[PDB]
Amino acid sequence: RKQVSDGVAHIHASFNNTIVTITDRQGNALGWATAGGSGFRGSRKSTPFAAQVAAERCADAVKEYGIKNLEVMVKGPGPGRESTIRALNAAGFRITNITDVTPIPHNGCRPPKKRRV
RNA sequence: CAAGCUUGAGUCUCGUAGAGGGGGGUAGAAUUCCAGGUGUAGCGGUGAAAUGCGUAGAGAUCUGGAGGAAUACCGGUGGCG
Ligand SMILES: [Mg+2]
Repeated sequence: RKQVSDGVAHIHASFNNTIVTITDRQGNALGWATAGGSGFRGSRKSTPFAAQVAAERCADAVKEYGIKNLEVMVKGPGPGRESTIRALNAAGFRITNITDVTPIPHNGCRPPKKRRV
């Protein structure tokens, strides 16, 4: 319906899940898919493979604009940091730049207590 | 008890290092919140879940603003009291 050809893959990779969002340079959301909503729950949801099909499913709800180049923004420590990026590149995508944007406070907010499991 | 003596103890001069104390300014990261743009069905959480949150449009992304609290890297059997 419209045209971009130049995008950015923001991947949010937490421990429990990994959300993939495709966007233009402006930061406007073009398409998105998550692992948790691609048929993966709990123990399987938090896997690199689930992040992979997330990246794959996302490349199908965006090529309506015919993106052809993009940059990658890796946020968080979970799986699908890396495997998500791979799936994008195999789905027919030229990777321009890779950047980690995981936030690091300069020691500000006190985090939750340690879990005594 | 009286006179002393200069090594103990002080005083003087010029410098050095320091998270030593008290007051006042100020900074950039992040969280949460408020207001919007893009976007759409999930997010969140766990060993597994559910409670919880989201079509009154969340989460994700970009933008502007409010507020509080603490000061990554430096950073170290480093330093000061
Ligand atoms: Mg802020």
